[PDB]
Amino acid sequence: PRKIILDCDPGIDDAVAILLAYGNPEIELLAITTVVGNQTLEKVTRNAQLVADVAGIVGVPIAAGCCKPLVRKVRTAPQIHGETGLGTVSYPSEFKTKLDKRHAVHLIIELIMSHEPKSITLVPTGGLTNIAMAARLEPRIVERVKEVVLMGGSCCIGNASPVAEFNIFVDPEAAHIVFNESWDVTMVGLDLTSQALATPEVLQRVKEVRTKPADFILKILEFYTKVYETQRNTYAKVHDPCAVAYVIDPTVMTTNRVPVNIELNGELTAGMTVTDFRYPRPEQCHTQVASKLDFSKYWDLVIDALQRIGDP
Amino acid sequence: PRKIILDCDPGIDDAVAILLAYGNPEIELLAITTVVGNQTLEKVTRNAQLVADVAGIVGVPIAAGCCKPLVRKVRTAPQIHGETGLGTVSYPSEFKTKLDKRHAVHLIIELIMSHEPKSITLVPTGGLTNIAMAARLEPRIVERVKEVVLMGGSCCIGNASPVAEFNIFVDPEAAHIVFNESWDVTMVGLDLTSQALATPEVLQRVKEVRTKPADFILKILEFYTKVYETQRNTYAKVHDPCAVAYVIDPTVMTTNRVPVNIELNGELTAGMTVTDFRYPRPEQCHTQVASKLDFSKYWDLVIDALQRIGDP
Amino acid sequence: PRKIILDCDPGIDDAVAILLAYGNPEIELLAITTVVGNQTLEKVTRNAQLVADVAGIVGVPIAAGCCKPLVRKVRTAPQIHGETGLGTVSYPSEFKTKLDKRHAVHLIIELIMSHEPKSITLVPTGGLTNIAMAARLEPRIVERVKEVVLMGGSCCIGNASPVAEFNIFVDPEAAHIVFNESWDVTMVGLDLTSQALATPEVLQRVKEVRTKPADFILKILEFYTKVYETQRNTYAKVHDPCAVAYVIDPTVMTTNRVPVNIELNGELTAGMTVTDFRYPRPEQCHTQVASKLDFSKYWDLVIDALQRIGDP
Amino acid sequence: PRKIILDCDPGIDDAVAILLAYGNPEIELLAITTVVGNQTLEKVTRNAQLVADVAGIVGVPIAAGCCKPLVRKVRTAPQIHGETGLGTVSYPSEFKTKLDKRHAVHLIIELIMSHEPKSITLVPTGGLTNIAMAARLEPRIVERVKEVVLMGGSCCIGNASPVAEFNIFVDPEAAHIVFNESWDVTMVGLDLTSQALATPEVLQRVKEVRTKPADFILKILEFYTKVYETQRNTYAKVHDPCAVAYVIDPTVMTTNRVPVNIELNGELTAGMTVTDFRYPRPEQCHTQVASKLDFSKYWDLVIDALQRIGDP
Ligand SMILES: OC[C@H]1O[C@@H](O)[C@H](O)[C@@H]1O
Ligand SMILES: OC[C@H]1O[C@@H](O)[C@H](O)[C@@H]1O
Ligand SMILES: OC[C@H]1O[C@@H](O)[C@H](O)[C@@H]1O
Ligand SMILES: OC[C@H]1O[C@@H](O)[C@H](O)[C@@H]1O
Ligand SMILES: [Ca+2]
Ligand SMILES: [Ca+2]
Ligand SMILES: [Ca+2]
Ligand SMILES: [Ca+2]
Repeated sequence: PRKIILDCDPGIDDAVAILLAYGNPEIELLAITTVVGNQTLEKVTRNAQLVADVAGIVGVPIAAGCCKPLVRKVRTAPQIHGETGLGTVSYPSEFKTKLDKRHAVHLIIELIMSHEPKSITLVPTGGLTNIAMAARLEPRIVERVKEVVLMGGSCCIGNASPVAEFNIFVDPEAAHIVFNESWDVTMVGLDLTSQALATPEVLQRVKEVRTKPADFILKILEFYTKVYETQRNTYAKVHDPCAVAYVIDPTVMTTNRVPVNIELNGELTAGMTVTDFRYPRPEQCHTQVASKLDFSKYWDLVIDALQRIGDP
Repeated sequence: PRKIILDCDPGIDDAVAILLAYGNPEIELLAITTVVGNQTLEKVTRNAQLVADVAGIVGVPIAAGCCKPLVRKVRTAPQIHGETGLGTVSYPSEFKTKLDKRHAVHLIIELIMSHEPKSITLVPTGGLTNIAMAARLEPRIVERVKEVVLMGGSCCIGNASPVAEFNIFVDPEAAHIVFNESWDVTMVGLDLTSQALATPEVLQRVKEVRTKPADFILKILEFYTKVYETQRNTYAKVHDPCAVAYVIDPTVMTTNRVPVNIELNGELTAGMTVTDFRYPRPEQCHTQVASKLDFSKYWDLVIDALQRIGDP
Repeated sequence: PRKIILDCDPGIDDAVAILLAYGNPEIELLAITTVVGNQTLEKVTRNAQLVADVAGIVGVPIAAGCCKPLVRKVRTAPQIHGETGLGTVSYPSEFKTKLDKRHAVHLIIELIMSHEPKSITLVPTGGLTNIAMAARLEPRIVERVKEVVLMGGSCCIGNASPVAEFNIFVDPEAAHIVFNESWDVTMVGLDLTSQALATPEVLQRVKEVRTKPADFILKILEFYTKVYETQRNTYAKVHDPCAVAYVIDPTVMTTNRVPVNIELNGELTAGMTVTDFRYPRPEQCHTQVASKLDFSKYWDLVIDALQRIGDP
Repeated sequence: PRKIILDCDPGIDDAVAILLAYGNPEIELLAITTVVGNQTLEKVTRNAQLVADVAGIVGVPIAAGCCKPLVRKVRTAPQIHGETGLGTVSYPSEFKTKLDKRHAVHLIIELIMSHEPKSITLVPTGGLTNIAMAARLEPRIVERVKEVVLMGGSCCIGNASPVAEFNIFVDPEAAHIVFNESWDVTMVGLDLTSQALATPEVLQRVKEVRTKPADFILKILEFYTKVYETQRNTYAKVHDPCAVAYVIDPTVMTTNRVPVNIELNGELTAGMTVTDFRYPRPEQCHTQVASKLDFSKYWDLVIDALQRIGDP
């Protein structure tokens, strides 16, 4: 199995990504680390604990990371994930899954420096603040990581701005750090995740798993669906598990190696992932961008993970 | 017929656009105005005169405009259009078509203020310097123009930069002026013109027109083809007549009304046409962007214009 | 005498500059051209006509120029010059001084191309829009002008922003055009004009000229004084005649030749005149920046001009 | 005495600042932390060890921090501090002063969280990378610090660029983090430190201390002098001890409370400390900028520290 660290900001689709990573046997989930983004750090961390309580995730540390972007002001997304960050779910008075005492940045560094070289894939699905901080605090992690597979970016059409995707937009400086390090980066951007639609058939399949964790996922996906239908005129785009799915089986999506850099100073374009598709593409390009999704394979992976989790 | 002013920087595809505008009976070509861009102003103006000499264009003033962009340094494209701006053609010792004494900006203003309101379409196919200058020198032209239909811009993939198209890139400030005036603007960008391919069948049809102007077009298109095949790994994209074709018959391409603005200060993205496709689109949007080309109709229009010009 | 074109946006200190240029025998005032800035173009043009009516200026064309900056939105300064642009003065039902039929940009070009080379100094005391437009529409004026002496800019402390001075701030693109042309430019910036204080002794000297034009100047300077005392905690800074004064007698101020460029894209610094005082200064630098004012000589020039105008 | 952490990049004037902090009895020097800047991190850290060996500094941890700026590329200053970072001094085969095992960022956080609140002043005299990293990794340090007194910035004239000072220029993002946190910041910028001249009388006083550490300081100051005389046409500006001197005795310099922010995106002005001196100044402004130096008091403090260190 592939060892990963899942760095996230749950977040309704982050929650699905946690359960895909936990339920799929090709993934060894070493840690869930949280970052400010969809909601404040306090809220997304509580949300990660709720997901772990729901699915019975034991032995996987949950560590809270950065509560602010590197440079820019905090921006949250309650219009998409709700004031709580998980729609209309309710919370227990106390969580079974306790928080790790280590800052996420410290846990990321410790895991990378103590595991064998080239064995851990970083899977960020929120802003890149923790990843950037870790890379600058312990530069030896950059060559030691297997690769980075992140949900974020967009070649053309944004969501947080006309041209920028939310995870990059909320911390462009951190994204610039990650994309300009020498490690291999796979950008699973909106071009790809716009295809990860929670169609009625998908929601029906989740309902038919017939477990409490699947009921939980269906509940938050039904909230997420109403927001996307109302605010965006589409079915809900379940972005973040696409990054975990690539690690499970890269044939779940096509990719193209192209140069990618992060715009920091544009008036209209700050937070854009600027991609260069012009001919010729440079050789030994360390960045690749995802393009076409195997829709059936993707949702089969999500459903299979929910089936394997069962009713803990 | 629709009256137009064709503002251009010939330029191999500009030359095709001149002949489409001249040969098609739905266009009343009022003037050919030139601007620095593909080559220096002196060269592109001589090239416009050569095209007029080749096709026997009489009674249409050719006026030279701005020799520098508004703010940024002159950038030419000899790697695409040759050191002369028209590939390997030869020039007569003297042109039959003489240059108008008026600066292009003055001719544009004079034509718009003397013709009936809402009767003239501006068709820019180079940098937007002359159009911007005219709008600022005589602001009354903005409401008097029928509309602006320009070749330029790109929603996603650029040519002059990863994300910017040449005509916008060479004078972003002038583009910002044009796109932020109240007149209707149709942006016939690279998304559209990347489909205007000079395939072998197209070049064969040009050869079979069997006229000296068609031979001229075939010659410059064969140069243009070798440059695109070598530098870009595609057939040649014959961009500029797409803007004239829209004026002839808007059903030759689909369009979408979306907000468009011009990035001026990005490190990576200066010169980008930033388009906002997010839902919901604003009402009464004064900009629209072209999307899908009717390939057969487009090339039929070009071939028909060459047939109608005949051998003058 | 030195021929000048005074390009301005009256504007209380512009009005003083008009009368200094008109009254001083070392200046041959060829034209008053107006630009949007302190107020709308309509208002500052009416204000120029009022100044000409008050002082009996005959045979000097007043031509209205650009009503918008090149790229950025119109910004006016009614908090400094009043809703009318001249404080609380009243206007006649009809002006004696009629407006020239030519756009200011056309008049500037015509004057420069018809007078002997190197004989006319351009003296801008508003935004640089007209000057930039003229330079781009007829590039031959750049080498034909004697030099440009402008009121604008600041090495350190701004007024319109922390670091930018108003005339540059309201059209940074036009300033960038002017400062990057090859002509000699003298920047009479806030470092200098902050010393041009209308102290009680100065206002007393204006009162003692005992003419109707001096009464007019005293009236607008008393408004200007109340605004500066209230909003800025200083006496009024009478900036614009400093540029005319340099043309009369360059020993009225010290200058330093240093590179100067215009910031266009900074979030905080757009509109800054970026000056490079670091050692070593380049040779044959075409820009110089004013530093120390001969306070007594400056106000003696203003008072002498008012005395020479007398009561027309 | 005032507890400080001296964060620095020795650096010839940093070396003087270390000895002022060590020798003056009003300072309790808790740590010397190093950052990339004047030279690579490896070199400036070795240089800090050499200074500690020369002056016999025991019981003060030296901890190496960040080897790269947050976002931008490494920039060093061998033209000012030499290829080694300390001019032409020689190095022992082994240092007596050993390096702390903790990263500087970890040591800064540990010291602030373990000492009483509001007892430690941070004194950065290099790029602000470590300070910014510490503030983001443990946000509780921001309210716990007494204040930040840094050498960096400039109101008007820069050194690394026309308008930017080196320490801000080499990591503008880190500076933006520091200046936009709620802690009190005193900016001891070039306006102030340009007055800290190593005149012949100053160098003579250093020579007359007649100790090996003073000989060391004289040697590096003589190199520093030759660089400033040759490259800058001034005596050497000994910047960094000015920040320590303010902590010893704030009356050694005047200050003004004014808003200060950091320009990140300007083409010409990135790295500028943008100061707002316009009237009125906001109340309870958390930033102040140094202005006039008590030259005699400043150099008396430096000489007295060298005398107190003696010959260890
Ligand atoms: O732009 C998509 C990203 O933004 C969030 O709303 C989602 O969790 C996802 O990571
Ligand atoms: O980017 C396409 C544009 O650039 C030029 O090379 C062509 O003439 C066309 O107008
Ligand atoms: O910044 C000074 C400039 O701004 C205007 O208010 C004055 O007329 C002057 O030209
Ligand atoms: O700009 C002055 C700063 O730059 C360095 O050269 C000095 O050590 C000082 O900290
Ligand atoms: Ca997420
Ligand atoms: Ca063209
Ligand atoms: Ca003015
Ligand atoms: Ca230093």
